[PDB]
Formats: sequence, structure tokens, C-alpha cells
Amino acid sequence: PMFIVNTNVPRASVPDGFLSELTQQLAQATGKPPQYIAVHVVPDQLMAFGGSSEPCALCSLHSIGKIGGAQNRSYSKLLCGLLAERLRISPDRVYINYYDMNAANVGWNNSTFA
Amino acid sequence: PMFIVNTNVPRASVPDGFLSELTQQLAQATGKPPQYIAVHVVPDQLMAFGGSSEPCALCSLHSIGKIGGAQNRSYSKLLCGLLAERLRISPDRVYINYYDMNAANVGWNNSTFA
Amino acid sequence: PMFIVNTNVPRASVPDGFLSELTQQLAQATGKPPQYIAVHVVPDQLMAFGGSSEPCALCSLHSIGKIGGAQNRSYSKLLCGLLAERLRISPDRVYINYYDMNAANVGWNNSTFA
Ligand SMILES: CC(C)c1nn2ccccc2c1C(=O)[C@@H](C)N
Ligand SMILES: [Cl-]
Ligand SMILES: [Cl-]
Ligand SMILES: [Cl-]
Ligand SMILES: [Cl-]
Ligand SMILES: [Cl-]
Ligand SMILES: [Cl-]
Ligand SMILES: [Cl-]
Ligand SMILES: [Cl-]
Ligand SMILES: [Cl-]
Ligand SMILES: [Cl-]
Repeated sequence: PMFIVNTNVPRASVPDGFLSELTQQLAQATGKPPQYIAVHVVPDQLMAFGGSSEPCALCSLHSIGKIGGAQNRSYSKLLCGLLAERLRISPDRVYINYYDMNAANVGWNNSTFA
Repeated sequence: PMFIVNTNVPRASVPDGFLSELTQQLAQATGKPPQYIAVHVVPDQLMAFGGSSEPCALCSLHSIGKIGGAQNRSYSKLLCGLLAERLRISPDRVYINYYDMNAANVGWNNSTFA
Repeated sequence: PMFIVNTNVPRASVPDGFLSELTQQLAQATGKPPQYIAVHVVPDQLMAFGGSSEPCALCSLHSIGKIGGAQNRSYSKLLCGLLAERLRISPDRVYINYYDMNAANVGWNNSTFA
């Protein structure tokens, strides 16, 4: 799986250990092996949500399977929870796009998961 | 909806009110409330379009519905128009990927839109 | 086509002409004219792969057609090879998401490719 978070929150406000916490929480939530988890955080971004530039975040979670109605609601609660707790971003100022990737469309180690 | 613009144009060349203009114009174009419109601009990028690093832009517009053949053509005219006017980027050096998202695949406020 | 590389490797480590090499290599691989190839490299990113902060990369390749099982395996070998030789990133620490875009969903020059 791959989780990306883009936010206008400054770098200095992203607490130490955030990438590790995301990796650990996502491994368990998705059920995927920790070695399969990739995380990416992009702070200090120029963005707005509803026209307001108060703290907000635009994210994406890509996974081969483990994507669905119920699972996505659970990931959203988990992720919005972490963003609220660690980056002080209100859950209603966070969007998370979920993508269920076909194995044939994910490259890794000179090949694909197909 | 969510609109992201990645460009090699420097931050100082992004005029005041750009995020606000995009928010307003996209709310009107998509027919969605501006409160639900998120915009993100990423300047000073290392990119090339067609083998040259002259001003260019790689963008994405995600929306639950309001995506289609005719609508996308209309959005492209609007967006390329804004990028040319405000960032001086030639329309033929702009790519905009459109994504019609299923409500279950868009997280927000500890849940999804499903 | 559009190729994006997000990586934690330093900007100073990205060889000059790297964008040009990616452009020409992708033009050859996809069979499409270099004029239509866009490349984007984002260094100095805060990311982790498998919980580790060692060099890694999260990439995407979007193309109208020329995407598939066999082709993607070929693209992965090509791209991982380039990232390894030029950016010193191990292939097993690289993810590449492939997207076969419908022409109606790719905006360009005030319209779409449909
Ligand atoms: C699905 C499988 C190919 C696979 N994907 N993947 C992604 C990141 C790290 C390890 C692996 C991995 C493996 O364990 C191989 C060695 N069997
Ligand atoms: Cl589910
Ligand atoms: Cl897919
Ligand atoms: Cl602005
Ligand atoms: Cl140039
Ligand atoms: Cl339409
Ligand atoms: Cl039309
Ligand atoms: Cl979707
Ligand atoms: Cl194929
Ligand atoms: Cl093959
Ligand atoms: Cl598409």
C-alpha cells in the first residue's frame, strides 16, 4: 500500500515519528505486510479547502485489494484521527482518495505484482 | 472536488488570489458548493513537457460525478484559460487528468461520502 | 504520457539531463512522440518504504493506451533500471503505479484528447 498526505501545515509542525506511526497503523488497518507499506508526507503546501487556507490535507491511499465501502470508512476514521491528533487538522478539512490497484498496474523490483 | 496543479513556474509568479479564483470558478463549473472544493498549487517543480522545461503544468481534477466528455472539455477550456492568464502557461503545455470518483472511494470527516 | 517520480534522494543527486533521458526513454518505450511526454521529478521528499528512510521512490506513469500486463513489466524494468543507475535507488524500494487513461479524461490545450 501507499499513503500520501499533502498539507499546508508547516514542516516543523509535523511531529517526529509520524512516518513510522503511519506505517505501523496502515500495516495493521490494511492487513498488509509492513514491508509493503510506503508513506509520504508533503508539508508547507499552498492549498485551500472550501476556499479557506486553515490547516487542511489532501491524501490518497493506494492498495492492491483491501479497498471497499466498509474498509474505506474505517481507514478514514483512522487517518483523520491521526491527522487531527498529530497535525491538528480538523477531520472535515481532509479528503482521502482511495484506489484499488490491479496487480498488473503496480510495478516493483523490475516487474509487477501480476 | 479536488484540483491540483503542479508547475515549474516559480512561487513568486503565482498571483495573489489564485487559489481563491480556482475555488470559485471550479464551484461554478462543477455545480458543486464551494465549501466542498479543495485546491492545491505546487510551484517551482522540476519538470519538462515535450522535452523542454519552458512553463508547463501537470494537473488533476477529482470529483464525485460531474465528469464526462463534454464537461471535461469545458473544464479544460476554463482551467487552461486561467493557467494562461495567471501563470502565463501555454495551453498546449498543460495536461489535466480527470477522475470520476465513486463516493465510497472518497474519505472525509472520519468516514466516506458513500 | 506523464511520468512522475517522488523520492527522498537529494536534488543534488539528480543528474543533469535526467529529465531529458526520461523523456527520450519513455518516448521509445511507449512509441509516442517525445512532444507528448511530460516528466516530473520531486526530490528531497519525506517518505519511507517498509518503514525505512533509505532511498526509495513512489512513481506513476499515465498514458492513453500502451498500458498492460506485458508492457508494464517492461516499463518497470526500464524505469527501475534508470532510477537505480541515476538515482542509486534499489529496485525493491520503488513503486510505480500505471494508469491507462481514457482520452476523454485527459485535458490538454483547452480541450481533451477525445
Ligand atoms: C507480492 C510480492 C511480489 C511482494 N511485494 N512486495 C512489496 C514490497 C516488499 C516486498 C514484497 C514482496 C515479497 O515479499 C516478494 C519477495 N515475495
Ligand atoms: Cl469493504
Ligand atoms: Cl488499476
Ligand atoms: Cl493563492
Ligand atoms: Cl528547455
Ligand atoms: Cl459530460
Ligand atoms: Cl462539447
Ligand atoms: Cl473511484
Ligand atoms: Cl500489454
Ligand atoms: Cl511479460
Ligand atoms: Cl480514465
